[PDB]
Amino acid sequence: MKVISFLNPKGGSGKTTAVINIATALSRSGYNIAVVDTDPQMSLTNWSKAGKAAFDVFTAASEKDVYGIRKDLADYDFAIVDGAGSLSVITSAAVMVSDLVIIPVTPSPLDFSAAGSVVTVLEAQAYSRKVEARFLITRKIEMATMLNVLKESIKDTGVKAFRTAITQRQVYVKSILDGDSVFESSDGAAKGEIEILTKEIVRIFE
Ligand SMILES: Nc1ncnc2c1ncn2[C@@H]1O[C@H](COP(=O)(O)OP(=O)(O)O)[C@@H](O)[C@H]1O
Ligand SMILES: [Mg+2]
Repeated sequence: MKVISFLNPKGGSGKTTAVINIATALSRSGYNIAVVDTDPQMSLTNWSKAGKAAFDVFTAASEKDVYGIRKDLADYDFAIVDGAGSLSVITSAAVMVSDLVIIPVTPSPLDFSAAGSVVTVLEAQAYSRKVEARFLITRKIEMATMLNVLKESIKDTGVKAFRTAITQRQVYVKSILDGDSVFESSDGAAKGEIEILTKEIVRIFE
């Protein structure tokens, strides 16, 4: 089993949106997926109350639930962790049990510092214990042609970003409100980037 966490204390960085759609993409590909919500607000948990998730959902009530992830979800192929809104104990717990940490970050030059705070935690571990990490660019508006500012900031951390960025689309907002994913919509563009993005994630473990 492999553990993937989507971490960034910054609210609205796209963690939950990414988790739902990527978890769905993985399930569609034949993987056995479990998603663990560690957010006190339980956005993902509530979303799953509609009962339309193509994967199993779990709600971490404390850091202890995150520690036992490798034992409790050993039967799954991937356990995907949806992050919280602060660099608390629950966040550190997520880092420690992860095989891969994905840092959703938008092109906002003012909000990059939040994503960088997660890198600081990751960079604290020894090389022999270093967790694999990637930036995932999210909420990128369609008219964006070249994000050199974001590129420089990312380059400065040393952590690589996925090639595929999650674009800003209302379908991402509507689907979650209906308790579904983009794979239940008619937006073929949204489904496309999520599919290619997922392939990149998989390739990391293959
Ligand atoms: N790719 C996107 N396209 C359009 N709106 C988005 C996108 N990602 C996030 N949002 C909007 O911003 C909110 C924050 O996303 P959410 O996944 O809950 O973030 P985190 O999980 O960062 O708090 C959503 O409820 C939605 O309104
Ligand atoms: Mg969230």
